Amino acid sequence: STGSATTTPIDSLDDAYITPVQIGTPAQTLNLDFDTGSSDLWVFSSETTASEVDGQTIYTPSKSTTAKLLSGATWSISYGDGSSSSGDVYTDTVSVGGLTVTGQAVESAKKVSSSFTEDSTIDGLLGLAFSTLNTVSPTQQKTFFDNAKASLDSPVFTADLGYHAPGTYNFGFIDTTAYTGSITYTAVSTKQGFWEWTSTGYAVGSGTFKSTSIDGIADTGTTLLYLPATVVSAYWAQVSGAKSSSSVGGYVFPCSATLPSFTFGVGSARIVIPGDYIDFGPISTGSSSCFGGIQSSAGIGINIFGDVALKAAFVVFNGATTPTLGFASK
Ligand SMILES: O=C(NC1CCCCC1)N[C@H]1[C@H](O)[C@@H](N2CCCCC2)[C@@H]2OC[C@H]1O2
Repeated sequence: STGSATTTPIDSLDDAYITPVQIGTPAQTLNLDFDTGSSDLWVFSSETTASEVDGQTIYTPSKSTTAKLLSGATWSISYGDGSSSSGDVYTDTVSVGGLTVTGQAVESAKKVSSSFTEDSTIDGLLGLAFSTLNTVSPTQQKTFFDNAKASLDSPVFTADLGYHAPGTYNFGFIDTTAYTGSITYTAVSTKQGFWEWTSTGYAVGSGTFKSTSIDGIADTGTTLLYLPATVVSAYWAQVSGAKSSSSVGGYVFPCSATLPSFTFGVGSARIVIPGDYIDFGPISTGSSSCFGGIQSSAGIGINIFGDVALKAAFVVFNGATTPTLGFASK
């Protein structure tokens, strides 16, 4: 089997991407944020505190004939941005782009933090990191991918995120028309539960490539690219007037600037992030200070190849017995 679903930016900045997901019978379609940096499939629901729901589409398990309470199971998750959610768990049929999993753990939110409530466009998350990070207790649950794996033509999924445009998630096959050149594969460590890999270095604009190992995670659920303070300083030093602002919470730059590209290494290969991909617009409406798409990971504990990096590539998440990650230009 295979599946293929279009993923769509939630706003003009590509802050995140939503992908329609069918849950239950008859199908209830929710727009979920596919996140290769977490491992819970959770949704706004009929059980979510009413004051915490504002415009989201909810899953109502009582209206699904295939829904079954996973008795005693609860979940609770916090994300790096400080947001959180928690609740109880049903199993139900979940389909993505024509690919169906029966008995998928669907984590129903009883509570969500304010950031989720405030974002009407995201109805939940669909985790695609390793199931060892799944928060369901007392019986940890498998991701959608993990459940689908054995049925797939090939035990892979691909992320092809668009710049200011829709893209695609495929399950079970590699679309050889979706990228240019070849796919370079690189080792993954699953020890932290992430698609963790080591970039071979970087360049800023037309500058010389610096060979240096940068360990980090491929994380579709993170908007920006978070890298060591040395690397980020070298990048923003090439933009006149750019500076790190503690009041704003990162590097900002004059909206009148032309940003240089940023290149990262995947083995001997190179992925080039165009300058424009690094512009996240005015810090507040009408401001001439713009927020940078490359930020320091210093206060995080891990480097994060988020959407800014990933959207520049066609990315293969290879879930074979020894997982690996593939990157191609496109
Ligand atoms: O918290 C992170 N990542 C951390 C960011 C800081 C540095 C460490 C990693 N990812 C989350 C993301 O911000 C959320 N958000 C939704 C609305 C706008 C788009 C993003 C979304 O919900 C959970 C997940 O995706």
